[PDB]
Amino acid sequence: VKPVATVHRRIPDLPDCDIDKWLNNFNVPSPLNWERKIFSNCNFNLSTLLRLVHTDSFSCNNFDESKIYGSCFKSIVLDKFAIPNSRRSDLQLGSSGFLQSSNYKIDTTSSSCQLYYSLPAINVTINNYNPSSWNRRYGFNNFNLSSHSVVYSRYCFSVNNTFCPCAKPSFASSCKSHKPPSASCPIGTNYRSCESTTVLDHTDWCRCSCLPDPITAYDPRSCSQKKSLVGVGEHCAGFGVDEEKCGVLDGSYNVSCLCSTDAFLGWSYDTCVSNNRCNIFSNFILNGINSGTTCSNDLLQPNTEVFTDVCVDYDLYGITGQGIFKEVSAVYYNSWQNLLYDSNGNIIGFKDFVTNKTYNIFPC
Ligand SMILES: *[C@@H]1O[C@H](CO)[C@@H](O)[C@H](O)[C@H]1NC(C)=O
Ligand SMILES: *[C@@H]1O[C@H](CO)[C@@H](O)[C@H](O)[C@H]1NC(C)=O
Ligand SMILES: *[C@@H]1O[C@H](CO)[C@@H](O)[C@H](O)[C@H]1NC(C)=O
Ligand SMILES: *[C@@H]1O[C@H](CO)[C@@H](O)[C@H](O)[C@H]1NC(C)=O
Repeated sequence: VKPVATVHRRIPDLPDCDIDKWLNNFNVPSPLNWERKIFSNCNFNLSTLLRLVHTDSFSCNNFDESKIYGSCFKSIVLDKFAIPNSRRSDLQLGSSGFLQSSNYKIDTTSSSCQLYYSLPAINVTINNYNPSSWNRRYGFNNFNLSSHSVVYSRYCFSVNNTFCPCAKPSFASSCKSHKPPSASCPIGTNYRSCESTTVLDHTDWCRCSCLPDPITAYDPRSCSQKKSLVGVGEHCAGFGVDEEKCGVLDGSYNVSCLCSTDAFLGWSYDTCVSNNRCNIFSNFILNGINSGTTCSNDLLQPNTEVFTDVCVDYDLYGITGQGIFKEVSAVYYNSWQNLLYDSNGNIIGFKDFVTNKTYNIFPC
């Protein structure tokens, strides 16, 4: 861990981070659309936080929880979402289950903390939102689910930008066995790959890609929907679509390619409620311990001396460096700010808000 600077001063009068207000927002997202907020340049209270959110457990990975109190960080990145009851054990670090395979992957290499907390069910509305642009482009609008149902993807699929799930109407017009539904595809996209063959008294046997469906496809190589695990920081690339439910039977070029709601596969849902409260997960990424201006106010930080006449590493109102401090009477402090800069942008001076004393800073 990087050590705290020998001379450290925080910026005064920063706003409160209000992390608790964000965690307790009654509009709670599902892991499918996990929400992220970055907290910077503000003061937080971990002890207050753990009391104001009905905390069930809190632990840290690659970091000592007790070292948060009183510390400063460059930023604290929070990710949150409601927990479907059946998926709770997916959230163990390193788990290959559905939540981390296909919704939210917990970074295990960073310094992080996982908060398990809950909100009163009667005030919680779950926000289930499909984050995949391509799904939405071809007909996915909303979920139609019970209150407190929490969506999760089992399997995600990615497509490139020429993807269209509908068969070409000209191809479909001569199929006699297993005619696929068809429609016009957007300009700049390729029609679904389809083949007509003869076989045992079927003169016009039509088979297209992604059969029986993209999850169970015989030949994944010929299915343009490609399996994708979510990486750190990513959302589900998309539900797989049953391409036999995109387009309409005998649809011509006057119908735009559209998948029905039930064509989107490989997801499910569960309530987040137990003991009449919605259970919720939140991940804390702690960036840049012992630096920055995202600082805990849990402790009365006893301000140390400004060591003078000696090369010293410092962290002054967010700005780091090393130099030799020499106290000076106020008349020689040529500015009104708490820091003093030269022509090339380097700090040459400092005013201490704790003592109102002024100092020159020289290089070592
Ligand atoms: C939660 O909902 C109940 C009834 O709908 C209401 O009486 C209560 O004030 C709400 N709580 C909050 C914090 O809004
Ligand atoms: C939503 O689902 C319910 C069943 O839970 C059903 O009765 C209703 O018709 C559905 N509404 C729409 C718009 O699909
Ligand atoms: C998308 O993948 C298909 C694979 O069949 C390919 O034909 C097409 O050119 C690709 N499009 C782009 C933009 O890479
Ligand atoms: C943070 O906790 C300390 C210790 O109890 C307390 O004195 C201080 O008022 C708290 N500040 C906030 C903003 O909650």
